[PDB]
Amino acid sequence: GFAFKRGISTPDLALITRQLATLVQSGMPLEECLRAVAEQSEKPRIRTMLVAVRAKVTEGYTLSDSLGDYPHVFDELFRSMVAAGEKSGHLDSVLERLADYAENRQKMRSKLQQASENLYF
Ligand SMILES: [Ca+2]
Repeated sequence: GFAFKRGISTPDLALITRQLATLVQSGMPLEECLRAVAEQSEKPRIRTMLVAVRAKVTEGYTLSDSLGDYPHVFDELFRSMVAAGEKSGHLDSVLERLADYAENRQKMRSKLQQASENLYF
């Protein structure tokens, strides 16, 4: 019947996107980068997802295709950016952009959430 899953927190996405961008830009293979981000995670759910994303990458699927198994986590814009890097041979640069993006999203969202709580109480 019906299913419903939620995404991850804005700081959680900011962390894994920064970590992945750091690793890929350093020249490490994508599969190894995904393993490092998973094994460095404090969050079981994020660990499990990245193992699953990695598993598809090792079966030959693109990163963008693989992230599409978690559309509740990585929205269409995020996955399009990934696809454009992969298509063009600029996966490193796009991940850097997405990491800056995810960090700016976390800051603005957290500021707004905090402002709501401060004022309400
Ligand atoms: Ca940057």
